[PDB]
Amino acid sequence: GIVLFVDFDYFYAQVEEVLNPSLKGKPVVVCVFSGRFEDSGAVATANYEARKFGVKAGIPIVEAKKILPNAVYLPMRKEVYQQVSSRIMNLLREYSEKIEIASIDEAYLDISDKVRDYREAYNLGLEIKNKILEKEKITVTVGISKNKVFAKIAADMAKPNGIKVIDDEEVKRLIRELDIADVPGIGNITAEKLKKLGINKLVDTLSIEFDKLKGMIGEAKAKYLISLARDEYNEPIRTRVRKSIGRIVTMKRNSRNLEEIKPYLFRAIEESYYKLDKRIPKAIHVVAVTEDLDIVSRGRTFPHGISKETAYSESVKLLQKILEEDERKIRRIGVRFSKFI
DNA sequence: GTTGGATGGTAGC
DNA sequence: ACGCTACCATCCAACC
Ligand SMILES: Nc1nc2c(ncn2[C@H]2C[C@H](O)[C@@H](COP(=O)(O)OP(=O)(O)OP(=O)(O)O)O2)c(=O)[nH]1
Ligand SMILES: *Nc1ccc2c(c1)Cc1ccccc1-2
Ligand SMILES: [Ca+2]
Ligand SMILES: [Ca+2]
Ligand SMILES: [Ca+2]
Repeated sequence: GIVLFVDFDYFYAQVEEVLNPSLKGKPVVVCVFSGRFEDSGAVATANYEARKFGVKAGIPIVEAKKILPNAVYLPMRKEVYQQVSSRIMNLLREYSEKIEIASIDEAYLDISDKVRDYREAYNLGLEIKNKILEKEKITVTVGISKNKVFAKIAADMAKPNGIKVIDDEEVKRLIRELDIADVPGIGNITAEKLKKLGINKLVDTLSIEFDKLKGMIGEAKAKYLISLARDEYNEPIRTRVRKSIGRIVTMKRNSRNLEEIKPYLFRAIEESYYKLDKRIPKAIHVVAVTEDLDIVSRGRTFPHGISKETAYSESVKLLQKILEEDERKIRRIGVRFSKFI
């Protein structure tokens, strides 16, 4: 079995470069008015002409400007990047029908029935990289291996404008050689739980007994890491389907006043209910982001679908429930809909 | 105590 | 990403 993972290089900035080639060779930074940094926003993506100097995703814009004060700072236009992406996914479909859209710029492909071995796979990659650049003028990185996870690590090693195959041997090498942290699904929090307890490779997970690993990172991550180290990881390429649609809005000032908050909450409903686009949810959750930036939520599932009026009415009840059960002022209010009929 | 689903949260991306 | 998925401990209703 063979998996090909495509990852679009610095996607949003790249798209902006395409929609405006004058920007090529200039440092380009795509900004978001993101969580922590509600003064000047944060870097969503930067091109390599900006990354070279350390301007990377998630750093505050106030810090970017200290590095590249003459760079181009662009508002992020997600709707544009979504279109372009979908056109690329279509191009990927013409190579394999078995595809898994992991995110706006990431897709897995099962190419087992398209190639005979890794030599031929590399060339398909080259063809794919060639097609995207041709049709969308976007450099992408291609990762090829025997499974999704390793295909992904491959692309991580070759970023940007790269291509890599991790053969069956190197897979065995990486199970012994690679830092556990660089495995997909392992972030800062989980790695601490592993680095503290002497687990730095995948192979280390075969040593430790299952229950103490379960009661530390969970049944899922445990089975997942065991499976990888044991070289038995065999997860099929499946179609992802949207499972929830939500929206969060920031208020002018922190509050606990229901009448002051209601309008922002209704804004969230209108906007997320519009997005449902013919889908009928059975669950509704209201989130509050509090003044200290902690996240709280109250939801309900119905034996039937939620009409926009039920959404309005239940929402108020859910936000009342938050207001009774949490003493903190609220900074952001939001809603999400799930369990579609 | 068990089973299925629901809840409010964690973690990663 | 102020958006989303998967997961988890716990809760809940109902129970031969
Ligand atoms: N809407 C939104 N998308 C974001 C934000 N930050 C990052 N993203 C998107 C753009 C990126 O493709 C991706 C960031 O994490 P990734 O590691 O998956 O990006 P990746 O290394 O694959 O390449 P990319 O960052 O272009 O260079 O998610 C944000 O604040 N808001
Ligand atoms: N980005 C984002 C948007 C909406 C929501 C989250 C993240 C988490 C959450 C939880 C409950 C309702 C809505 C949201
Ligand atoms: Ca990317
Ligand atoms: Ca990405
Ligand atoms: Ca990691």
